Amino acid sequence: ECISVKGRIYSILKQIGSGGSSKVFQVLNEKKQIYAIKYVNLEEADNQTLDSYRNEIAYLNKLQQHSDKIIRLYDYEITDQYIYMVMECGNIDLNSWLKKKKSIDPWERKSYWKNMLEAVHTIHQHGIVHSDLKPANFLIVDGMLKLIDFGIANQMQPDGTVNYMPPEAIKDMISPKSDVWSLGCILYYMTYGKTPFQQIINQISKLHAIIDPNHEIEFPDIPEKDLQDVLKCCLKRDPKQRISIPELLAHPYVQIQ
Ligand SMILES: O=C(NC1CC1)c1ccc(-c2cnc3c(NCC4CCOCC4)cc(NC4CCCCC4)nn23)cc1
Repeated sequence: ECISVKGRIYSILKQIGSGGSSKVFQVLNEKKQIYAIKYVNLEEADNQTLDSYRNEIAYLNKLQQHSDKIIRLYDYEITDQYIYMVMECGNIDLNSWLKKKKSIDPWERKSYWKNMLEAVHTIHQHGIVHSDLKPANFLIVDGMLKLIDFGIANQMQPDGTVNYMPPEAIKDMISPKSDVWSLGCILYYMTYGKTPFQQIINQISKLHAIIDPNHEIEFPDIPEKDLQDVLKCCLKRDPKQRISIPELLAHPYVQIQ
């Protein structure tokens, strides 16, 4: 403690997560209000790294107005030495919140989906495919879920999963559909209290089972029938037959009643 951004001044409560060359702190301002300041040290970074940071602020900045399911950015500061991002602070990141709760209320799981849908929808409209969606990328604030990063800059962890990795990702060694899958696996996890491949732990065989057509996934018949359809359409292995976000936003699960 403590941090100084564009004239304003903040004291550091906790360290939420770490990069990267980056650190996220939960942060208190003068008026006892809570915030999230991400700090990037730019001393040990090449032009490829630097430019991905500049691209991140640009897009976070740009997308402010287009959806209230993108983490708010209040102000920022960039020099040749450092970057600070003053953002809204979340209650709990979806990952840890899914770990804590045993069963999820349906009306609450549908609301988080609409929310996950709107966010991802928004980035796609500005030509961004996350490519690496995980519940760690989402956050709860004032009822809603909110996307926090864009897969543009290097991912951070709390202070290395592949459950959600799409089949076409690993098969190629650029498609909106890749996000649809990962959103599916998240919805799956919220539905069947597990990711679809949680059973396996050996990577070389897990990454192999994601892509394996012979490896059939379970969809235990559940009350909400719309929901069972979304998961199926979402977790098709073939990108071109997998449901799209616009389709997914027109689906009876999100639309009926
Ligand atoms: O870097 C971020 N976005 C990129 C620039 C476009 C970013 C990172 C974290 C937050 C944020 C705000 N509040 C919380 C937040 N709030 C929960 C706290 C609250 C007090 O108890 C501990 C958790 C958690 C949390 N979890 C971690 C961050 C590091 C990587 C994995 C996920 N992130 N977070 C917002 C933006």
